[PDB]
Amino acid sequence: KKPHVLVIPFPQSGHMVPHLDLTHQILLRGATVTVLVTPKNSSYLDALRSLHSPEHFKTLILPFPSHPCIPSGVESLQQLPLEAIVHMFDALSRLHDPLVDFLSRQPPSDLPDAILGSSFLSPWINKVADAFSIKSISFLPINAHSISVMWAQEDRSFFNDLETATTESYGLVINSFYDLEPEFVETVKTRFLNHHRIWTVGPLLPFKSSIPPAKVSAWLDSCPEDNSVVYVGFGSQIRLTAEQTAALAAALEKSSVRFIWAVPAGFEERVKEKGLVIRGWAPQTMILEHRAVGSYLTHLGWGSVLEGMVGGVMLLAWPMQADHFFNTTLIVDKLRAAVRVGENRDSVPDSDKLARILAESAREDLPERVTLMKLREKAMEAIKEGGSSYKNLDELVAEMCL
Ligand SMILES: O=c1c(O)c(-c2ccc(O)c(O)c2)oc2cc(O)cc(O)c12
Repeated sequence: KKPHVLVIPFPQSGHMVPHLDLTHQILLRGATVTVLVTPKNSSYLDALRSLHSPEHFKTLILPFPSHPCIPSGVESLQQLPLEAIVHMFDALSRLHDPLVDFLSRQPPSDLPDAILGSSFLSPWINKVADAFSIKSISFLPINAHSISVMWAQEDRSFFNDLETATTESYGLVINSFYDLEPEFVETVKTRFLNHHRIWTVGPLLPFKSSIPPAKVSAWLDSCPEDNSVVYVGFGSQIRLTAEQTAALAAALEKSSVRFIWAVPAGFEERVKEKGLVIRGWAPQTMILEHRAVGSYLTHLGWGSVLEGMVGGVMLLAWPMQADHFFNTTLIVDKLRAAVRVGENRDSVPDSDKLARILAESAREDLPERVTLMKLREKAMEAIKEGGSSYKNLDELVAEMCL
């Protein structure tokens, strides 16, 4: 009654983390999965390997194809700039043969009932899925507003093939909920999916280095009032530059509000202690869920959009690349549930007035937050039982057996 799924995550945070958050839901619903990864991408699957026994959860590690345009020993896009994705595509394209090989050396009672790979790797995964007559289901961590804008592009490339392949797969899973953007879910379903199969599953919630995760919780607890502090983070993988940061550090100081800000390193005077600074990894989910945070200053990634939404925080947009502008269009303009605080991928706001209206989001009852809360109620209803996404998780597992 339960399927065997072969998942193929795309090696970058934005794709990788929700992709695995999805494989948890597949397994929670009784499936057994095999995750194909590359040697240094194995750490990702550590937590998932713990929560599920070796009978139901299996790992297929293949050596990363060597590439002249990737520096040696790099296997994910955390490290390269975003413009270097097209070589990560060709590199992993070469993973095709070993997968084909591995699957052929298999008894047909071990061959999976469906492949759940990233849509970015659909071009060759779809070629595998056909050869072995397995259903290819694609995964994207972006909302359907972005997909509808992207697929409708006339010049799509170098993204064209993955968009065509995604359009030709069995169906497509995305990390959104239906009531948020039904117009665009149906756009994609009718206009860009040959078999009109689309599963909305979000918000894919996650399951459970410079400053420990516990000492930061004591810090936050040491702050009433509730929603006092602003969390400022652009994380993996968009990095800043030294002139831009001094504009932000200046904007942060003039505001006189408590903050946290995860990343000389810059600025040179850390010493004004209403806000804390974390080098490297930070426990974002726990920070944002915490009562004391009321605002997120984010590049407006979709994963951050849903994190911030679930965490019930004021969303301050500074879109820079990838889908950030599609999200800005949807969430700030079309939905008036955020507020745009930086213009451009290389914008600088004048620190002084940026400090002004960021502090005005320590009010914090700006009607942006009230708009986003009603959005969150609908997202929560979406994932709890009977909701669009929940029911979609069920039908997706159900359909892989077919
Ligand atoms: O929509 C996306 C997009 O346009 C690009 C992109 C943008 C500018 C470039 O110069 C480039 O090479 C790629 O990347 C992405 C990477 C993701 O993980 C998700 C996305 O949705 C996009």
